[PDB]
Order: sequence, then C-alpha cells, then structure tokens
Amino acid sequence: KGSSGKRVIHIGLPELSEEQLIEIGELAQETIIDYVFDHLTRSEVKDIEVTMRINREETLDLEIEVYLEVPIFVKVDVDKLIDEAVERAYEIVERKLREIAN
Amino acid sequence: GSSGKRVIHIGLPELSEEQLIEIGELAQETIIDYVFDHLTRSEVKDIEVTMRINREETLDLEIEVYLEVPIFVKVDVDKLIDEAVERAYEIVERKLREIANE
Repeated sequence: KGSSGKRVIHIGLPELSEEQLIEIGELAQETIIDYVFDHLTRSEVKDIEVTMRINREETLDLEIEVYLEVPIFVKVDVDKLIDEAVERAYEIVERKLREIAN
Repeated sequence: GSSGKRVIHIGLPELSEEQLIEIGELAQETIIDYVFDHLTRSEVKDIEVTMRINREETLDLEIEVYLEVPIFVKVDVDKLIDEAVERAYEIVERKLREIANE
C-alpha cells in the first residue's frame, strides 16, 4: 500500500438557487480533481475517490471528501498535495460565493 | 423508507485513465442533477454521490449513491435512485459512442 491520504472540504452554504447549488458543489470537487491531475501523471494515481455531500438540516452544508493513493514506488507527499488541493478548492469556492453574493 | 443506497461497478477498457475521470464525473453529476431536478430542495435532506477511479484494482469506475429524504416525506427513494442511475448509464453510453466516433 503506497502513500495515501484523505481530506474533507466543508462549506456552510448561503442562499443559492438549485443551479448555483449544483454549480458550487461541482466547482469544489473539480478544483480538487484537476489539481491532482495537474501535478500527477495518470500512472501515479492508483486510487482517487471523491464524494460530493450536500446536507440540509438546520443549515445547508457542502462537503467534498477526497481520498488519494499512489503506488508504493511513487514518492510524492500525498498529504501535502491533498492539503494544497483542498486549500485551492476553499479559496475558489469562497471567491465564487462572494461573486454570487452580488 | 427514508433513504436508499446504491453501488454500481463500471468497466471502461477502451478509455484512457483521463477519459475515465471525465466519465466518472459525467456519471456522478448526471445522478446529482437527476435527484435535484425531481425533488424539491427541502426533500433532499442528505445526498452523497461518490466516484472512485482505480483501473488497477477495480473494473475501473465505481459510483456510490446515498439519498435520504425527511421521515414525513413520502417518496420512493430506491425508485428515484434507480431512475437516476439508469439515466446515468444512458448518458454515459452516448458519451462513449461520441468518444469512439472521434
């Protein structure tokens, strides 16, 4: 089992139309996916799992859970890579939200 | 009767690992779109759609769907999930033929 790691980006959501809700969810997830494959070659990625989660209780919450695993012979720092991927996702979603707020 | 779970395994041998990501995304999002186009926002208490890409240890793509509606809402969750999934296959198959043609 090569290096692996998981992270969950969690975002409280404001008032959004259905179209904007789906757009935001997909944006968050694709930013993470694209980030991974813009730094790794398809061969270095043994397993990538991504879950989009939208929970609506007292508050509207979006969560993107990502798990990544590389071959045991690949030397990339998976945790740091996932961290940065997730960070990029947070800022891109947070900006898109401010933009919508107008 | 307030929730449903569904796991589908998909093999896509004629596609490169990159096109696998694209299809995984098409599949997952077709399912998300379907759920929100057929249920009101308030009826979707919790939805989770996972895409797993792993050509070396699985058929290739795995999609996991989890859907929950409020306990007082009368909806056939497995049925809705079934329809969402079938729609996904139909859309994925069209994409595959499209890709094959190019």
